[PDB]
Amino acid sequence: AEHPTLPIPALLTPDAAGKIALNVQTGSMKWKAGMQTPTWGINGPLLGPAMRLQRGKDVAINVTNALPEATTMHWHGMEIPGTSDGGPQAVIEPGKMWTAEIKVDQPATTAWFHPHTHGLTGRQVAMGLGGLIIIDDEESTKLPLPKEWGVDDVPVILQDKRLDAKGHIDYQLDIITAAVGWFGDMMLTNGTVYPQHLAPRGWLRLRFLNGCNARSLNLATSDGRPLYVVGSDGGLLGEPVKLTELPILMGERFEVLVDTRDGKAFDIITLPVKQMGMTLPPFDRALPVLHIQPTLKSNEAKLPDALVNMPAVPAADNVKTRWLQLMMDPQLDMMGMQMMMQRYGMASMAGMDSAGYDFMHGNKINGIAFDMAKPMFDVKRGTYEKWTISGEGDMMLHPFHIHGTQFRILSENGKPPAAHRSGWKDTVRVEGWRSEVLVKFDHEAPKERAYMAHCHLLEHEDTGMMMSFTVS
Ligand SMILES: [Cu+2]
Ligand SMILES: [Cu+2]
Repeated sequence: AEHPTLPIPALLTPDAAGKIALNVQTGSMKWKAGMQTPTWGINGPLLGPAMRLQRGKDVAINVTNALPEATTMHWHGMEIPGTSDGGPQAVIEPGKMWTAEIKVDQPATTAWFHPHTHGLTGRQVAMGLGGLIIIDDEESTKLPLPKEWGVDDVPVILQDKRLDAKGHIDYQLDIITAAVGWFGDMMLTNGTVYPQHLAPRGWLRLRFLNGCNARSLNLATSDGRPLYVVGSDGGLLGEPVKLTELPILMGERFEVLVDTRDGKAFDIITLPVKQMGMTLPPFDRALPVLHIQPTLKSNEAKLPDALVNMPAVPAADNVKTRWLQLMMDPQLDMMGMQMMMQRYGMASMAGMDSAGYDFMHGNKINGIAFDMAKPMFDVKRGTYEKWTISGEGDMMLHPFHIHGTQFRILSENGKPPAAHRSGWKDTVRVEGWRSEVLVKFDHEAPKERAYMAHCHLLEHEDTGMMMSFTVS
């Protein structure tokens, strides 16, 4: 067999009482011969279950902390009130249980969940915490898309990790990772190195998630067969997008369709990206992350000409704007790259080049390294706003994530959004230039449980590149 079977997260629907029980517990995985790596998982030794929720239905998620240290649980992509998201203002202490009441009110999507612990988000995600949120609505159900979970509707969580000599997860929040992020030399696909999936002939639906702390990926097929993007971060697109290459940022989700009709086996590969620290082996060349082997069986699934009603971007005439300036300390930034170059070689650079030595507060937004006690502003609920997030005077990649909403990108790093990226998204690329998004917060977030907006390169977020804001 050699290629191990791609693990499928257990589907988890709400019980009769309308509740979902999540147990954040310790475990272990086997990735290197000899030693077993100590890991953390939700309802298991690594990653988590796929919570399937129906639009309109209420649910109370009961997160119990079976870990030696405190953790939190962000429902990434959920249009919910701040009083239900749980971040640094809703800490789940060891041995205790935290409840999150959610009333699903958003299109059918592949959303996800992960810890959002103050200054430890990168560490806890690297440790193996994470999981999926499958939202179903009426409009999507009518479509002839693959629906058989784990057979033709398959989740693909792509994460990179690095192990030490003692077979432990080598996580660091040091001078290097504060600048370029935590990258590894091992490529996990649902926690498995190069898995294999047996799919029926016809159409294969892959719910992709870039669960890397800092690594951006560029998905493609081994034989050059196109990938049909049908869904983005917060819902299906208006119509599918035919692509040969699909770049995916940290915390992004792309639902794609692949033609398995010919029955030929092929690989889902990741192409080397132009990002600092990410060009080292095994990522220096095209890397197969998932082997697809078509079975003799078939499905009646088809690629629809039109998916769902995609509203037009409203012309927000005199809406409030917000300038969010991401900032990095050059003195620390330079030391990080010098240390990266020394430890990993010149290849690390990927062909590239008000202060303090406060590495834990080196990265900021609008001059401030995340102050939980001071939200930047208050937004009126149900109003449109035009937010510009800038990354000038800094060459790093910043996938900007915004809590409690799904937005439409107006400008992505200068140029307009790509075909697939013009739908509903909660993450926007900010790399060396400025981006503009059209946001609207339909749910409140008080000072006590405020929303956040941060860079999804977890190490930048843990070193201060995060801001909070209220909605009322
Ligand atoms: Cu997230
Ligand atoms: Cu960043």
